[PDB]
Amino acid sequence: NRPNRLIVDEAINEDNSVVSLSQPKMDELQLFRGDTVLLKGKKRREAVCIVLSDDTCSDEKIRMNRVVRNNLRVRLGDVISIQPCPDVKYGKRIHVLPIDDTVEGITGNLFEVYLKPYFLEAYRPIRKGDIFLVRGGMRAVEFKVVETDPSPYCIVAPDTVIHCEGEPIKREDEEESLNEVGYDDIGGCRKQLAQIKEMVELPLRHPALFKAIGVKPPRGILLYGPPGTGKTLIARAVANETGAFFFLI
Amino acid sequence: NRPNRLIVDEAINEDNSVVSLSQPKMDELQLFRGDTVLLKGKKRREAVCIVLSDDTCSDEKIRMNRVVRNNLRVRLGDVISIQPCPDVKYGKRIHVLPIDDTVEGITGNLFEVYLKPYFLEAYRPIRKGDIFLVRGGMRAVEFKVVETDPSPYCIVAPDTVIHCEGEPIKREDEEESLNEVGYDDIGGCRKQLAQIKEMVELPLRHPALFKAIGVKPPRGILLYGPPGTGKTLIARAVANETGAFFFLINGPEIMSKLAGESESNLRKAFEEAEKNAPAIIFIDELDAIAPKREKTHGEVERRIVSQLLTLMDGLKQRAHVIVMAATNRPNSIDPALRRFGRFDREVDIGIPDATGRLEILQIHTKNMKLADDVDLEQVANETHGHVGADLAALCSEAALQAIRKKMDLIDLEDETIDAEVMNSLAVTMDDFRWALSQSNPSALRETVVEVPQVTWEDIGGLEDVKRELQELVQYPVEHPDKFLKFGMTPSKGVLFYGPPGCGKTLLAKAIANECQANAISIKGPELLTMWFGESEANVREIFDKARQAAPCVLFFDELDSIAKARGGNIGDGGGAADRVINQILTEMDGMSTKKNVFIIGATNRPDIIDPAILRPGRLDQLIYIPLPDEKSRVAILKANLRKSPVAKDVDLEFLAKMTNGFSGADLTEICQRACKLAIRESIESEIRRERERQTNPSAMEVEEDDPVPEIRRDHFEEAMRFARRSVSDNDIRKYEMFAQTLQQSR
Ligand SMILES: Nc1ncnc2c1ncn2[C@@H]1O[C@H](COP(=O)(O)OP(=O)(O)OP(=O)(O)O)[C@@H](O)[C@H]1O
Ligand SMILES: Nc1ncnc2c1ncn2[C@@H]1O[C@H](COP(=O)(O)OP(=O)(O)O)[C@@H](O)[C@H]1O
Ligand SMILES: Nc1ncnc2c1ncn2[C@@H]1O[C@H](COP(=O)(O)OP(=O)(O)O)[C@@H](O)[C@H]1O
Repeated sequence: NRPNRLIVDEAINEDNSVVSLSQPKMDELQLFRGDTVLLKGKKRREAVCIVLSDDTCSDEKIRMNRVVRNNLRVRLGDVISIQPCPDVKYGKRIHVLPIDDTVEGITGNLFEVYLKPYFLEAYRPIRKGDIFLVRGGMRAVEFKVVETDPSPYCIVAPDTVIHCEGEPIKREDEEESLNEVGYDDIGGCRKQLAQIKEMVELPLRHPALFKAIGVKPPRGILLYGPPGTGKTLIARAVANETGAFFFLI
Repeated sequence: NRPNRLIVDEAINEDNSVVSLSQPKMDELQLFRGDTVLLKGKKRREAVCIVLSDDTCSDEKIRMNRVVRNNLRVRLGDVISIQPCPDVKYGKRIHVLPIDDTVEGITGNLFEVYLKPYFLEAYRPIRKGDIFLVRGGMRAVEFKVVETDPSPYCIVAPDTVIHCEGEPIKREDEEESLNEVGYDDIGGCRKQLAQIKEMVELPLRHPALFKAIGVKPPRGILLYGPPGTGKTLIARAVANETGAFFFLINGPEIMSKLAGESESNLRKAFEEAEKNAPAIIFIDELDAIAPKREKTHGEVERRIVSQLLTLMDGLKQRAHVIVMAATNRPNSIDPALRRFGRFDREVDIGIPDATGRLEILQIHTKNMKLADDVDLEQVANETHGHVGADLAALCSEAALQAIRKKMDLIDLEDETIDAEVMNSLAVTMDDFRWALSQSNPSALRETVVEVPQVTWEDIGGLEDVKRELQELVQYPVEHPDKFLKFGMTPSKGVLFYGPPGCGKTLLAKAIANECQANAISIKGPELLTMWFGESEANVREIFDKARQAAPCVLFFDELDSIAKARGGNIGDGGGAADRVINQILTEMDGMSTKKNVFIIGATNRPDIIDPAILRPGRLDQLIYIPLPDEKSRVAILKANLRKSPVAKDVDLEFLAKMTNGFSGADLTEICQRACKLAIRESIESEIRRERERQTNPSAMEVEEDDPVPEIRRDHFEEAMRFARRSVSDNDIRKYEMFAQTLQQSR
């Protein structure tokens, strides 16, 4: 029922900095053309950037650059909460450095060979965590967050200073994406999983709600059984899916 | 001598601003129940309230609740004045304000829902400074009447306005809290609570009084029992209500730190308690600090034990601190701890009975909005193996299931949660059933110590046996003077022998219930467990539990179980004496008759038991429980069928006359058969009725009618065709010849 709760679907503009529109929806929003719209999804990672390079497709499904699925999302069928937040500050500039596929070949400055021809009159309305493709060549290389002089995201400008002293890395970021075990990874304990869910849903998903009442919560759980029955896996999946901070003692 | 002041006492009526008084002292003060009356209180206050006339309260003590005893700044053991107030006034606008942090985490004009019903029709005589309190929606919060448009004290009238505003103000330091635990929070240990009260009232409430005399106080209390039986709750409530400074010494907290650090912490705690005299030192999990001396492996643990011993001895020589301890078993702690002067009196907290479980459930549901179908009597009667905190977890599970059924399914995308939805939550019977069945581990597996619910009416026949047992049990304990007058020591044991199924167990339960005495039934499985495990020492603490529950009926069901496992009639080449039976004999010889702990033994094979247990002074009375005759069988059937609804067409006299030589438990098996056939008939009728009309697609076609709510004579006839003769006639002949050979033997 939430108006800005709408699916996201295929995208065709290979540049991630573009975010779609839906004129019937734009009338609902105040979506203005400029730097940024805050399109909010899962895990707090967003794809914030210039807007309105769409309305080619049908409505009820926002076109968002597929590269903002691995980030900000997982798969199709998801939903975006698009709400404008244009006119960001203009700090120094946003980091410039590649991550994986640039050490393979001539490196030079890692900015003025392949990436420079893209921060042109669209000076990176971004949000740290927006990952995309940008090159001056084979057209498949990532652009990741490394540094942060301004905490909030900004719109870069020339005359600034950048240091590509940083080195491209491994997929620490790709491994980070591959984590957070879930209930789909639990089998053979469906009744036990449901019991754990009904035990830990109220204390974790509703902390203030339970703080309002004066009932005693279940604060001790004894998962006992043969070794290798997924006890730590069950605990990790429950903590990750419910959002509770998991400490592996 | 100036009967204008009066003593304080607790209250059975919980409604605020209400009291109850002796009936004759209504003309003395010369005022009536409805007559609103003002009552004085120190620090220069007086609070007005309604009056009432009762009897249970003495002619010298008032009854009241913690709220007024808080605003009046007075505890029990004190005395105040009183005065009628026929000059009372109708309270106009008298502003109130939510005075606590409890206001935290809430929203809405809760004033309306909490107050308007609370004040409605109550004619609450209210004065300034009132700190009244009201409870709803899983929460309990109060208010203070800050303004009195007419001052100082007035009545409430429905017309009176409420401009309900203000910001939660800060309670001063003078007042206190009701969350602090009190005796109202203790259930299942009423006798134990009274014992603790009579132990700690003089040392704490009267420190200078006891300092005047030179008697030795009880400065060591050993609260032992199963974990979760409210030992720390009992200690906290006793310390808070009596005003003694409570220091929660935790065994893990003590010996969690370094050895020197642990000893320093113990010394600092004892010094602080001595400085805050009168104070209560409570040591839960004392076995952790103080294990058995032969068992404490680490030298650090022994050093900590000795440090605790020295600190408590220093309290004994020069202090005013009462030390309390909690442990699973009294023997688990060091025997040096229980030395005289250190831990003189040990209080067996034990387990709550059906009434105790009911009290605990009522305590835990006091602030819980629960429906009318809860029938906590039925829950408590069903609840077995749950002690204290087990029932607390049961109530918490029921509440959590109700919340997961309501919140997780109702308020998802509508709007943020407010107070209206949470205060509308209600706990149903299904939640309690689910908590009982699926989500409750019963931590109790040892012997039960409670007054059994089986009465004389639950037993059919055996009138002569009933009378003889009533004599042998009640007369020593109900008329001790008569026994002392004659030169005969009362008997402390009786043996029940006869065919199995005649109700020896019920005889013991009924004689325990008639005397209102706890019954500890040690069945044959327990005796065989002690025999096979080669642990005869368990009888020692069994008898200790029986003695601590005085008056108690120590029942030994199937006393011949060990003699039957170790061979039959003649058995092996060995004798009849057994190690567990021997320990029972030793304990009975060591048991004083005055301790009014009666030992009842049931033997289905009296000829195989050792005659040493039949020696005079232990089980000299051999009461024969004969196979029920016609009248006894009729009475047994009447007693059994009182629970199961049976149709009036049943003919109990005829059924008894068919059942020749049938035992009582065989008649209950007769109901098992017939009553179960009735249950199966009802179930099959229900399922066939469900299946028959599902084919017809009729929107309105319901021929609702109960198939049968009772048990007809057809079920009993089918049971007769199924159930057969009770026992072999040879066994009955053996019992009758044993009865004929009650003397001229050995
Ligand atoms: N019930 C299960 N369902 C799916 N995978 C399981 C299950 N139990 C164990 N595994 C898998 O076993 C692997 C190793 O087990 P893991 O390290 O999670 O410990 P664990 O099985 O929880 O151990 P323990 O029983 O000793 O606590 C993991 O890849 C985990 O996914
Ligand atoms: N007899 C009782 N009546 C009411 N509540 C109880 C009782 N026994 C235990 N509880 C509840 O159990 C909780 C913890 O029990 P606790 O006092 O720690 O038991 P123990 O002292 O035996 O360890 C307390 O919050 C208390 O409310
Ligand atoms: N005389 C009786 N009157 C009423 N009920 C009886 C009587 N005798 C036995 N019962 C009930 O029938 C069942 C069978 O009795 P049982 O316990 O075998 O007797 P005993 O304990 O003497 O062996 C018991 O559960 C008991 O509650």
